[PDB]
Amino acid sequence: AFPSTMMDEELNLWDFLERAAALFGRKEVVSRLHTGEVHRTTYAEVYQRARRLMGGLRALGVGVGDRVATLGFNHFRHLEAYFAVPGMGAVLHTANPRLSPKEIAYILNHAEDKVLLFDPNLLPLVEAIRGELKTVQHFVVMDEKAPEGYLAYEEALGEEADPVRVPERAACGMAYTTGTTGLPKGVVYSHRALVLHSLAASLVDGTALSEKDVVLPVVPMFHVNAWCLPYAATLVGAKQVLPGPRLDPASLVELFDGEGVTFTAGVPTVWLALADYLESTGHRLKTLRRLVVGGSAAPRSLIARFERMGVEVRQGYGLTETSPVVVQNFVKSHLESLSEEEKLTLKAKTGLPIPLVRLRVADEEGRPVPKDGKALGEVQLKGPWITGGYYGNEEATRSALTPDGFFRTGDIAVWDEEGYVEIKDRLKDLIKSGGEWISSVDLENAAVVAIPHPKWQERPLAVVGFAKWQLPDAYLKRALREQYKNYYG
Amino acid sequence: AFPSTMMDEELNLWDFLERAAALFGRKEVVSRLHTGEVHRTTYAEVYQRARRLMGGLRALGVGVGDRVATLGFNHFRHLEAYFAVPGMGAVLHTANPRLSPKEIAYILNHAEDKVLLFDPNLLPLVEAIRGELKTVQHFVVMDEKAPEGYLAYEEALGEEADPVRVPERAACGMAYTTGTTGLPKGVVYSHRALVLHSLAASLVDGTALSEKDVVLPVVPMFHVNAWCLPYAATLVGAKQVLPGPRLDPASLVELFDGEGVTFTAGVPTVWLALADYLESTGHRLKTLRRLVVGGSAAPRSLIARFERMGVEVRQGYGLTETSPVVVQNFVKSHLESLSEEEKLTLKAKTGLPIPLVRLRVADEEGRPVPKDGKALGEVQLKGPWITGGYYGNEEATRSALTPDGFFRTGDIAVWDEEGYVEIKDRLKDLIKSGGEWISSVDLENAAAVVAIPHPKWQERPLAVTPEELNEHLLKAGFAKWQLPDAYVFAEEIPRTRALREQYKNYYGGA
Ligand SMILES: [C][C][C][C][C][C][C][C][C][C][C][C][C]C(=O)O=P([O])([O])O[C][C]1O[C](N2[C]=NC3=C2N=[C]N=C3[N])[C]([O])[C]1[O]
Ligand SMILES: [C][C][C][C][C][C][C][C][C][C][C][C][C]C(=O)O=P([O])([O])O[C][C]1O[C](N2[C]=NC3=C2N=[C]N=C3[N])[C]([O])[C]1[O]
Ligand SMILES: [Mg+2]
Ligand SMILES: [Mg+2]
Repeated sequence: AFPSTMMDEELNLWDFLERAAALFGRKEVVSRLHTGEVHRTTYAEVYQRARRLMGGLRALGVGVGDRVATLGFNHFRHLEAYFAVPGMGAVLHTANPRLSPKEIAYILNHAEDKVLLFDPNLLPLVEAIRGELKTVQHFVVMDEKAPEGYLAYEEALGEEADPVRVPERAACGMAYTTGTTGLPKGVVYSHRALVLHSLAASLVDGTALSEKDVVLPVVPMFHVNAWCLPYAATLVGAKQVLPGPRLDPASLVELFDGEGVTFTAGVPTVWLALADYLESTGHRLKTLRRLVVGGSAAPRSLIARFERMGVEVRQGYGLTETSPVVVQNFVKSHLESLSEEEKLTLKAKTGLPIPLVRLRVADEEGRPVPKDGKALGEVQLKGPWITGGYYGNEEATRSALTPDGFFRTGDIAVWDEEGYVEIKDRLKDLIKSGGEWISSVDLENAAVVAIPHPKWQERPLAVVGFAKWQLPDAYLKRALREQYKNYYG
Repeated sequence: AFPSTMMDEELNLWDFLERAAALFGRKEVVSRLHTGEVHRTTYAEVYQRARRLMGGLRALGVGVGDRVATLGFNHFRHLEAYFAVPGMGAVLHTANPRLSPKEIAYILNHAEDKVLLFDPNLLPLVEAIRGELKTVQHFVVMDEKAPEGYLAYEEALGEEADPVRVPERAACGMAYTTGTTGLPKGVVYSHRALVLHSLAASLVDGTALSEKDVVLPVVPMFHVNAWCLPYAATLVGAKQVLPGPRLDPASLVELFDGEGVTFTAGVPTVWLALADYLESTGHRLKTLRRLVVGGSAAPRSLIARFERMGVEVRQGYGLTETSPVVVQNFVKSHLESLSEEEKLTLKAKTGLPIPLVRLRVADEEGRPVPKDGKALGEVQLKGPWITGGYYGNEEATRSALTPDGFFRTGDIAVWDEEGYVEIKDRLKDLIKSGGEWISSVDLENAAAVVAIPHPKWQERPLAVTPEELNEHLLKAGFAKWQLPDAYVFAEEIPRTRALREQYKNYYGGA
């Protein structure tokens, strides 16, 4: 009816790195490899090599819309791939190496990945599933050297190439979730989604990411793209410290103090081990001011634990299906007058819905439940970075949405007049141990329930093809939980 | 083929207020009206009343794409209009009341505004131009009451209507700039542009806007939508303090302390008057932490004066054509170890290009100039909230764009290796006085008019009896504020910048 005079310019993830090279080219990207060695590079160097990776991947037959998979932890080569793949108009498929060999082979075949990039210490896993893969044409070891039948990352790098421009709604990356019944379900993100997501979650009431920040993603780069942290840190031009597979407290403290980390994010399990170590050694982190916890409900003790040491803890919530951030916790200005007990209770809640997200806690008919912090209902979402369905799964798609088009998280929650959400339960019958999923129904079909654990957050308990961490520790199910609520302490 | 699984949800300005009402509904919106009185409301009330304004405007015939104009200062009703008009799929035309009656009549006729909302103290101006208007059907006074032939705002409110979602690329608002040659040129903003603009400019390295902030936009809601501040403040759920037409230092100080203002934004002229007041009285602001200055190059002394009082000063740059923010100043982490003098100089610079902005300082061929902070070139921009032309003007459109699609600002600047831009000069021949444009060429025709530095205003016209020349200009339709301060005579004007260098310190300007 009335067109605007605004330029039709597309949002693109490559713009984050292109800006980082131009304005903050000298800012560092520090990586700790699997061997323990520390690698140092910069945004300018990462930008140069990411351009070389684009030309290199093109030589291997990667075109627009093609899937390029990764199996690796947090380091600079993974960060180069985080930009090169979406930069050339291809799809970054970050796969989880902690899954079963059968799960990984299924998702690589389902996504029809053309090229696989993986860490040197994950070679045995790749050697094991290689015979099962039907689409991967080139196997690339993220290192200087590669064994026979394998291509080395540094050898794979080609001539510098310009980024390919695509409509912002086009695919940039994809990830499969194991937090469902049956087969893993695929979610395909767009440039538009991840750019908007990076902006809205970086605001002051969110992560408050700044150029002055030194960012350490403890969250794996195969968990919803490390919660988009590497993208958002590049956007602001913050220094990045990538810890690799070593997430033990001594290894982290070393990077925390040595590189002057100011902001970090990870799952509760890792933070509990860190807090335990800091308390036992009487050590205080000299620069860390802000800590984000997600993936699972952060215990009240974990927050108070870190506040005691001068570390601000902010909870965040989301799904593979939501990019992932939809909810972030912060204390409102008028609620600062609350007592320390009441404030801790508020901090222990899930948090407030973030900008550009439409959140509701609703019933079976889709009607919002009372905002009294007591009535239970399902968290339902709507927005530009929330999935509208699944890739190559009609049955999973048609049950993912409500009649009025809201995504169903499968999470039972309450909400109050202040707008705070608080995850209470789960509709989907699953177990989340140390940030990773275990299917109850898949265990039963071989009764199993999720039992609270101090360390992991849930542990399976079987009442009488799977890994050792999936094995139940000890030996109409809505009652079995309330009976053994304190079986694992 | 291989699409994303992401929802096709549009970006809409209405979501800012909807979120504000649902999470921060009790947060206050405080307005000082033209009478001096202080009005208090909340985001929940504003949201409820904005819904009623949508229903009311629809009853007045406002459809999707229709233009609704405003002639008013900063208050709750303008904030309600800021959301209701775009929320119903209409276009909010924020008009500048400081422009000449002929200019206001021209821009209202050009935009084909159907409804006009105006402040009560601006009745004489509206009465003076009413006969010249051709499209305005309803005249709404932003007050409880209205004279015969005029509709009261409170009367205009109808039934609570649900917002209408339009494509994000579609128009949400428009504004005309008098910073060109000839008649004003129109720029049409989209929902997409302003939502992205509000997000990017609100980051820590920008305005760092938060729920806990108390925001006072001194920048008028008719200056590129108060620099998009009222939208961004609603987005974060910050308390809003809207000062109205009274921008004198004493009135502002009362709001700064009385409402606990933490963040504010405005033009240099306003901040110089405030600094003068605080230094003269010995009064110190008890809550102000962050001050933003834009529209003109902030003087080094102005920044130093506020930093001395504990107020952080950050420069920002933009145009009506750019929404407006494209550049924001902040000190880089590794530059914090610089001395007070070096840091102050860095703060005096324009700043760094903000996220989702493609900035370059280029020559006449379109090639980037060396990054030595010396080589001069034109600032050229590309991005989602940068205009790709002007409304209903093909000629102005093609002359404002480079072959490769960059927008030409008409600003001469230098840039360095750290990425800092510094506006040094202007290609366009104009004078910016107190944030408002004066056309030198228009003053020339009616012999030579140049911009000369001024302590208070920013630049002031100078023509190369002084009383004769004034009355001739007044008769040609020029206001008292547009008249050149002084007249200097010569013999020959070098035909085809020298005069500006010859009379640099004629008004003792800095
Ligand atoms: C840009 C940067 C930003 C960042 C910050 C924030 C962070 C936070 C986020 C996190 C998210 C997580 C992810 C995940 O986990 O996903 P998945 O795997 O798919 O899963 C989902 C699930 O889980 C759970 N959760 C989560 N989170 C949480 C939980 N719970 C409780 N709480 C919390 N927080 C649920 O269940 C879901 O569903
Ligand atoms: C939302 C958030 C908010 C933030 C804020 C920031 C600040 C920034 C803003 C400012 C901008 C202004 C705009 C304007 O002014 O427009 P116009 O009127 O159109 O004009 C344009 C012109 O002007 C000038 N400038 C501006 N700014 C500046 C300047 N100069 C120098 N410096 C500075 N800063 C130029 O010339 C342009 O062209
Ligand atoms: Mg999931
Ligand atoms: Mg202009």
